[PDB]
Amino acid sequence: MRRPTPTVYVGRVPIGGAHPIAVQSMTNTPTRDVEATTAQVLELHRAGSEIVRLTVNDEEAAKAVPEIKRRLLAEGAEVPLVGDFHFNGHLLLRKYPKMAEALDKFRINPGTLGRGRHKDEHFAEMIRIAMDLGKPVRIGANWGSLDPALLTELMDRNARRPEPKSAHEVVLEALVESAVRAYEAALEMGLGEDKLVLSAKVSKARDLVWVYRELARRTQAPLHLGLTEAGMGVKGIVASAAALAPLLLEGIGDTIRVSLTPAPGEPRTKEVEVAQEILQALGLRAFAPEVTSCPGCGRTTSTFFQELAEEVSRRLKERLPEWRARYPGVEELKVAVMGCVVNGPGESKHAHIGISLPGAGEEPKAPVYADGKLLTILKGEGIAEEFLRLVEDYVKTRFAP
Amino acid sequence: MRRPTPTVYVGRVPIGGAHPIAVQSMTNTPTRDVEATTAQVLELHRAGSEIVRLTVNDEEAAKAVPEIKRRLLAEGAEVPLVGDFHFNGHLLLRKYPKMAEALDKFRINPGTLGRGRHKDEHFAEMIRIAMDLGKPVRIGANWGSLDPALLTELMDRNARRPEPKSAHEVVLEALVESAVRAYEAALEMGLGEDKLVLSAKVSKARDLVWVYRELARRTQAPLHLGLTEAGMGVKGIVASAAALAPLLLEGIGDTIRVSLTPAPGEPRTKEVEVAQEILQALGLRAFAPEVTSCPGCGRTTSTFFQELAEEVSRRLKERLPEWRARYPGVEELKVAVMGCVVNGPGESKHAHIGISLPGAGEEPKAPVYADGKLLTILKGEGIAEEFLRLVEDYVKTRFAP
Ligand SMILES: C/C(=C\COP(=O)(O)OP(=O)(O)O)CO
Ligand SMILES: C/C(=C\COP(=O)(O)OP(=O)(O)O)CO
Ligand code: SF4
Ligand code: SF4
Repeated sequence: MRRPTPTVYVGRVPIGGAHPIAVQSMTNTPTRDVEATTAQVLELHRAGSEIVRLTVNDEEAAKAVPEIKRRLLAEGAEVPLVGDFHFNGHLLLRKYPKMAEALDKFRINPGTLGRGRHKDEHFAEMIRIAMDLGKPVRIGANWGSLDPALLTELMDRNARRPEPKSAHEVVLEALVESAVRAYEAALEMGLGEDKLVLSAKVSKARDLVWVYRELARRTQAPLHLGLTEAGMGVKGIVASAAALAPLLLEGIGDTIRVSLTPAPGEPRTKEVEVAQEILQALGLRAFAPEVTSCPGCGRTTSTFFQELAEEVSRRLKERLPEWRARYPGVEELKVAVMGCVVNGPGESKHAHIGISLPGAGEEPKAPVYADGKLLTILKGEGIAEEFLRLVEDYVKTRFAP
Repeated sequence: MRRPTPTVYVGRVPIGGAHPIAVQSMTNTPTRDVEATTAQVLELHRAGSEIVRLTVNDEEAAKAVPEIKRRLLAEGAEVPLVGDFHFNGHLLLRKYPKMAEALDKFRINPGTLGRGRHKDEHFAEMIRIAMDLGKPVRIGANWGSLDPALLTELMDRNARRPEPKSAHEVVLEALVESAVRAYEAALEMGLGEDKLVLSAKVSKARDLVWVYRELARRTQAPLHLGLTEAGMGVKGIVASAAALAPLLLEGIGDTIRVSLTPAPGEPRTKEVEVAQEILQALGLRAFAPEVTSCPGCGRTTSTFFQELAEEVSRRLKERLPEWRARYPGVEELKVAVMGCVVNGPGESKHAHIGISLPGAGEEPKAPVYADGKLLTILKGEGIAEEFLRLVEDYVKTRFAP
């Protein structure tokens, strides 16, 4: 189902229909703070952020970028950097060529280029710089910063229709048009199709789906997909997954970013985890072993089952660094931990390896299945440690080099 | 887009294409423990569980059900109860008619009815009881308990094809067929279309989408949609949202349950919250005011912004019980809290009411927008309390009776 697109290299990372969907994120430290920003780029990259964006908002930020890059490279960290430009990107790129060169990609927002005639000139200057330096660009529209002149143009087109659409629908048309027009203008200037990524983000899931279907149809470019301003906590996580899944399953989207608001003191790597979970849930990429477990019900003892499931999950997380190094393919491992005989054996047979605890009315023994067939039956104390040993033995055999 | 279906009443709650998608859940206490189970049904219902399921696994459980029901009614709690039957449902329903009568719905699993010839007789007996008592039934297939005789029949049909499908695909065909055959058999027995709900659950998102598309096509019934055995934590939440969204946006699904494994000590109401968030994220139902907020970046001061967003979210949660009582429609309230001028004003204008903090390079003032236009501009200490007062004033005006 994957939409074909040209490949756009962002540093060493290829983006497009022929490549895995790349996970990205954005820093939240002040870019002028070289120490804090370098540390957080490294943190995000180590969590799985294949590309990292940072705001390049003012001259102090611009002056910091080459140093951040130098420090990354000194540790052998090859993480591509995307500069986020608004209002003054043309001035910062012009004035600070070492910043322009140190970035791996420029983001432009067609709605933050300035007013009237100035918008076209500013756009052209940034595209010129990118062309001169061989850099890729994302043309990223966002409905929080929609070009007002385009909105009026589309509102007038709407008003001439025999059956005008709602104001909200016209906003979405304008957002798509903003990105498409800017894409076509960049191509016309001579920027290559191997240098252009597009996005057009809204904060409501159902709207996002509409928008990206239009962008996918109307353009050839790789698409950067995300639900902007998703918010805090569970709501942010749910909204992000809900918005992305329909599109991802239809084959639309080449890189994703999850726009979560961190709780105070929550690490900025949560968004990377959520991004990875979305792709893995959909069978698009595999990052780490996963545990399938039942909710538990009145058929099982709640504490014991919940404790075991949690213990298995924690052990897999502990073993992963080593495993990733020794056992190619282990990222695909599926482990089941189940509460009773109703679905326990069947679900366990669908995992690589799984355990079915005894629930109410059952003899106190726990079958273990691997590769769809009975492996052993556990009893007594120490079920969890025995099971984890069996998972280790399984991994070493199944994912051996 | 909503798929039309007959209405099935579960107690007082209507399920079907003409009705809101109902949120449901399942208890995890031992059903024999009347006190614990009654308490948890009440807890789940107060969190938003419009229907509550409990396992009816053995005779002690069956004997408890009428008492649970009596205690609910004594508090004026009209929450419909679904009994979850496996292996011995026909015996429990037969032997305990007061249990049969106290339930509002029976769940049958076509894969947990017994072996061979026994399966048909057991199925018929449960359907007979439901018919006698006027109860609705869910015929709920699950791939953890797939009828093995049907699987073999479909594996043989597959093997005759010019291009056989994979074993995994045949499992999914068998699961659909299990539910469809049982549905058709119940209808043929005389159970009404106003008494039959269907489900056919798997634990992988992309598979769920395939299954439910087939069930929706092949049947007329309302559908109970959920991703079974979704697991723990963020993974469970993401997988559930990812699996449900594509279907919900295509108009498929009449009731949902989110199958999360609670962490030890985590309340069983988390699944209800997640269910509600899925429906609200998709614009299908509204349960509570929501906060749209940016991720924050290097343009904003991280702590202050994150703290404000969290404070606003917490206050809305605190005010909701009162608000729900005074201000019809308040569940639809959208509040924005934004980090800087880039997207702050624009996003805030899309909310009912929103605040745009000042970010880097800006004067220290925070515009507030309501109904898409500037309401005021805040400065100094106490921005959060001033803003919350403005949100209160807004609510009282906008959602007045
Ligand atoms: C930093 C920012 C918005 C918040 O990030 P998002 O990643 O949500 O959206 P976008 O940047 O438009 O791709 C600027 O539009
Ligand atoms: C209790 C149980 C499974 C876990 O609940 P689920 O709600 O995940 O699945 P189902 O019951 O099949 O609707 C029995 O199949
Ligand atoms: S496997 Fe058993 S304990 Fe777990 S939710 Fe299913 S029926 Fe309940
Ligand atoms: S509104 Fe401003 S502070 Fe918030 S993420 Fe967007 S650009 Fe950064």
